[PDB]
This record gives sequence, C-alpha cells and structure tokens, in this order.
Amino acid sequence: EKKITGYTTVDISQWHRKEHFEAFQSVAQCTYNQTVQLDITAFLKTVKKNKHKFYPAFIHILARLMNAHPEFRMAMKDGELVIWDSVHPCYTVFHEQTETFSSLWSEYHDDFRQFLHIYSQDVACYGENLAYFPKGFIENMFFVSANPWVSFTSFDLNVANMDNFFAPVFTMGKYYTQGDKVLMPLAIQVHHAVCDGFHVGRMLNELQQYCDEWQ
Amino acid sequence: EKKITGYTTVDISQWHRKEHFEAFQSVAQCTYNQTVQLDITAFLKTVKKNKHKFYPAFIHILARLMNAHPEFRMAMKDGELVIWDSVHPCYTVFHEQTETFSSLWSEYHDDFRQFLHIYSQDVACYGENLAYFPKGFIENMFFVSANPWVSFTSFDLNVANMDNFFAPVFTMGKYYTQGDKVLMPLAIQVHHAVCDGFHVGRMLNELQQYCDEWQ
Amino acid sequence: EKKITGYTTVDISQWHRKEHFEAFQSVAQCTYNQTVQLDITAFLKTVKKNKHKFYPAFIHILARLMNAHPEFRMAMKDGELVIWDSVHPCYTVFHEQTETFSSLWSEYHDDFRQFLHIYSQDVACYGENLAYFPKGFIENMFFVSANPWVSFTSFDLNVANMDNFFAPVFTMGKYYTQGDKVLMPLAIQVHHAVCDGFHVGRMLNELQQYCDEWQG
Ligand SMILES: O=C(N[C@H](CO)[C@H](O)c1ccc([N+](=O)[O-])cc1)C(Cl)Cl
Ligand SMILES: O=C(N[C@H](CO)[C@H](O)c1ccc([N+](=O)[O-])cc1)C(Cl)Cl
Ligand SMILES: O=C(N[C@H](CO)[C@H](O)c1ccc([N+](=O)[O-])cc1)C(Cl)Cl
Repeated sequence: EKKITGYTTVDISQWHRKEHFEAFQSVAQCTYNQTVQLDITAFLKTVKKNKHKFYPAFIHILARLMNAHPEFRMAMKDGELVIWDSVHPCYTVFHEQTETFSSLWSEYHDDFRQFLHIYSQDVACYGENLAYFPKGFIENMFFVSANPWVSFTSFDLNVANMDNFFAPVFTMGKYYTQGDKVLMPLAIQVHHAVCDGFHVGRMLNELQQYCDEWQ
Repeated sequence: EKKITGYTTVDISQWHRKEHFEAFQSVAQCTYNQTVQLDITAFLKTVKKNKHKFYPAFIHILARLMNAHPEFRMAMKDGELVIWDSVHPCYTVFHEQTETFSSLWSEYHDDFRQFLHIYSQDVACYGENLAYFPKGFIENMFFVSANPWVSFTSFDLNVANMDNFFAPVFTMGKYYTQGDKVLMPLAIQVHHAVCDGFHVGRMLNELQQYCDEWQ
Repeated sequence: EKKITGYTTVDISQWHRKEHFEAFQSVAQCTYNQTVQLDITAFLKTVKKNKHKFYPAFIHILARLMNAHPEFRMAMKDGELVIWDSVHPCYTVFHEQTETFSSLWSEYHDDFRQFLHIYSQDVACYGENLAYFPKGFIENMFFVSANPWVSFTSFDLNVANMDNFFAPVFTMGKYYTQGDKVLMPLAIQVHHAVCDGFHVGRMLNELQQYCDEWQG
C-alpha cells in the first residue's frame, strides 16, 4: 500500500565541516572524478566459482559501501541538508537490439542472497523495456554506469549543473589481464560540498578489501 | 566556387533516443571524457616503413571513424538536430618560435593518398600562419588536439558552456615504449545527448582495429 | 606589517596569444585536467637521504616551476590581465582527529632551506588549527592538494564557475612501486585562457628533470 523513506536533518552549526560545506556550495563549488586500477583477481575467482553474475555482485559491494558512510547519502530536501537512512543502486542495462541503455533502481538489502533476488526480479522484469527510467526516480539513490566497452585509464563525468547534486556516480570499465593480476578500471565522482579526498579515499580502500572477502 | 553542406534533419519522434536526448539536453546535461592507452605498435611500424608523417595518417583514421558513425556528426542548426553528410578534421599545428598553436581543418576524403595531398597542401600553405584560425570556422567539423609533450594517463576537456556542443574532441599523447608494445594515450570528450558509452566504445575498438591494419 | 604585492599589467594588443585569450574567455572557455604517472625514484632516495619530509620538498619544486613561467602567475586584478611577480603555494593539511582538512599558505622563496623554514613555521603553528583557512586568503597563490589515499590513474577537477579562475591546481596521489621505478600520480588543472598544451607540457617535462636532480 505505502512506503516511506527515512532521513536525518543535519544542523550545519554542530557539524565539523560547516565552513567547508558553505564554501563548496558557493565560491569553491566543484565536483571531482578519480579513476583507480582496481584489483579484482580474488573477486573474479570467487564470483566465477559460484553461480553468479559479475555485475549485480559488484553493485552490491558498492551499495554496501554507500550504505556504510553518511557522507554519500546526502541530499537537499526542502532547502535543507539531509542524510538518507539508505541509498539504493541505480544501474544501467544495455539493449543490444536497439543499441540504447536504460537505468533501473533495485531496493537495497545488506544480505546478498536477498539483494540478488530483488535484482534478478527487476532485471527479469524491466530488462527488455525500452524506457529510460522503467521504474522512475527515487529521492535516495546513487548511480552505477556500466562501461564494458573500454578498459579506460581515465573517466571524467562533467555535468552542466552541479547544484545540490550530491549523489555519487560510479563508472566501471572493461577488466583485463596484467601479469598474474586481473584489474578493472573504476571511476568515482562526487560533490566536494559533501565529500573530501579522505571520504572517497577510505571507501575506495574498503572497496579493495571487500573485493577480497567473498561476495 | 559555391558549395552547400550535408544536412539531415532528425525527427525526434521516430528516434530510439527520444527521451535520452531530451534529458541530456536539460536535466542531466553533461559531457564526458575518457582516456585510453592505445596500442600503435603495428601502426607505427607501417607508417615508418612508408613515407608518411605520423600526425596526418592518424587524423585520417579518426576521421574515417567520425565519418562512419552518424552520432559523431550531430549538431544543432536552426533550433533542430541535424546530421552532417560528412565531418572534417580540425587539427592543431604548433609554432615553435612564438610558442603558440593554430587550428586549421582539412577536407575529408576516404582515400588516404588524397586526404594527405589535401593535408600537405593545407599545412604547406598555412603552417607558418600565426592566426588562431588561418582557414576560418566551418559548421561540420570535429577536433583533434596534439599533446606530444606528455604521455598522460588522463586528459579532461572541461567546457564552460556545453549547450549544443555536440562536436567531439580528440587529444593524443606522447607515445612511449612498454615491453614490445608501443602505447599512445588518446582521449575523447563527447556530449552525452549525442553519444552514450556504447557509441564511444565501439569507435575506440574500431580505432584499435584500423590501427592494426595499414595506413 | 605592510606589504605590497607585485604585478605586471599585460597589454593584450602586443601579446602573441591575444586571439586565444579572447576566445577562451568567451566562446570556447574551458579548463583541462591531466594526470601523469611521475617517476620519483631518484627524488625519494634523495629526500630520504636527508632529514626532509616529502611534502614540503615537492611543494617547493612545484612553486619553483610556477615562479619560473608567467602563464601560471596570471589573474584578473581590476578587470585587467596581470602577472604576479611571484606566486605562493596553498597546500592542504589533514586533521586526523576530526577527519577534516585545512588549507594554509607559505611565502615562497627560491631557496629551499629558506622556504622549508617558513613552511615548518606555518605548519608547527597552524597544523592543529581546525579553521578552513587558518591563515586566510591571498591574491597571488596556486593550489596543491595531497591525496595520499589513492594511487589514482586519473584525477579530474570540475569547477562550477571557471570565470577568470587562472590559478593552477595540483593534486598529488599515493606513490607506489612499479619494478625498479617508484611512480607517483600527479594532476594539474589550468584555464585554457592562460595555459596552452605547451605550457603545461614543458613544466611537466621540467618537473621530471628537477625531480631527477636534488631537493633544492
Ligand atoms: O545517465 C545515466 N548514466 C550515465 C551513463 O553514461 C552516467 O553515469 C550519468 C549519470 C548521472 C548523470 N547525471 O546525474 O546527470 C549523468 C550521466 C543514468 Cl545512471 Cl541516469
Ligand atoms: O581549442 C582548440 N584546441 C584545444 C587544445 O587543447 C582543445 O582541443 C579544445 C578543443 C575544442 C574546445 N572547444 O570547442 O570548447 C576547447 C578546447 C582548437 Cl582545436 Cl580550436
Ligand atoms: O579546497 C581545497 N582543496 C581541495 C582539496 O580537495 C582542492 O584542491 C580544490 C582546489 C581548488 C578549488 N577551487 O578553488 O575551485 C576547489 C578544490 C583548498 Cl586547497 Cl581551497
């Protein structure tokens, strides 16, 4: 019948980043991309040993991180800075016949068995649907762009209006063999009003960790 | 004396990217850069075996792709989205004495011998002209920027105004040795309204393929 | 006490890039990032031989380069294009206890022993001060950002308002081993009105050379 999404109102005055947030909202406002050559040698072997698809498995890791730190779940409600209780993955699906992509969001759960079941359900449903947003918008989401075409050494998302655009964006490239290691390009872009080099740094470090500890 | 340029009006209704174009024209408007580490080992060996300069031969390969796929030949005319019959390369020539660059375009031809003849004629002519555009602006053109200074793992063009800026931009790096292979960084900035990940993707793949053939 | 900042007003009429500047200020205005996988093998072994920290040593090399070429020392003063006689580094300091970063600046000197003494004086002073700009703003400065958390293959900075923003920005990453070499990710962003490919090009080529020599 109905569902409500939860948030937390943050008073800037009590926040240790009050002066930074005020600056990257006005004078110093900027977004930044960064690309890493992620090692997924262990993440590939374990995914392939199991009856699993790479894409939703990696999605889950990302969402897990995104639901681990409040600096990623920030948005502007009614002119007020808030933190979502949870943030759901918006991922891209490619339609081979028409050469277009579509974006659909799955509901997030910590449990991987549960998340894949919701994912498969959404992809078995809207997977062949030609609409740009088969399910539509949801206030509390982050984005994952699949780029299986290019093993990129760089990726930069360059938006025209970045005002209040706090939702982080992942782009993942074509993985490849290098020595005894299998690496996958990963790009992350964020707003500086909500994310410092440190915030994105520890997440990307934990991103390596999780890709070396099962699904 | 007089010539008229290619013009194909796209009616947005009959297009499979109707709402895609609509979104990236307003709400989600953005450009995106990707750098790749291009293999040119076979390309350099065949260019060096013949009497060709590296620069014009590569320009041709890019323009061969640019004129193979309509998504790269898109532009806004009189408030309408059109596709140019053909698009011509605009390259940068460096003036070492004054430490500045100029931009001049050459007329595209599918025959390489003929295009290099045009290129030779154009560079022999205006190569020492200190005007920013010694030949002027032209509607149907894409960009190539030379950067033999730096072997970059990243390059990002970052336009202040991206309204209707559908013309794609290449930047090529200082090539270098790595084992047996010769890598040259290449980077494309493209408007998202006209190009999706897939579009840039197949062209980079075809860019690789074409480099592994002859000139 | 009192201090007058030196500059030189550039008349555009005589300048060889008058056409480019006018273009990259209106119609084709853009900034551009680029990341280089820097070879610091010789630079590390030299800094580690002495009792110097890596950060100030590198800060100095970048500043020595900005203050070498006028195209990095450009800005809009009172609606006019001026070149500062010198440009100072604004570097970042991370506070671990509160997980926020500050930005201070040290008056640049061509002599490394001198500079470091001022840098030390500033960090020993405001290194534990939790204000965003513990020293404040300065007309003539370039930016250096430490990113020791990620060994990035690409860093890209996208500013909202690039109007007249000619001050160059550096982002330096987590250095790592690659065979015999020790390489370190480095990004620069510049306004195309003040910087062409060649300017960034030679500075990064010189940056490699200055790293293969001594600390200063
Ligand atoms: O447009 C999408 N993805 C593209 C794929 O190239 C890219 O990741 C992107 C994401 C967000 C965006 N935005 O918010 O303006 C623009 C492009 C969907 Cl995820 Cl909405
Ligand atoms: O501006 C030029 N070249 C620069 C050099 O790096 C770059 O390729 C570029 C191309 C197009 C552009 N634009 O139209 O906004 C801006 C920079 C000339 Cl090709 Cl016009
Ligand atoms: O905010 C700062 N640094 C960040 C660190 O992520 C970055 O170097 C940056 C530099 C300049 C800038 N600007 O003025 O637009 C914004 C961010 C200070 Cl150095 Cl001003």
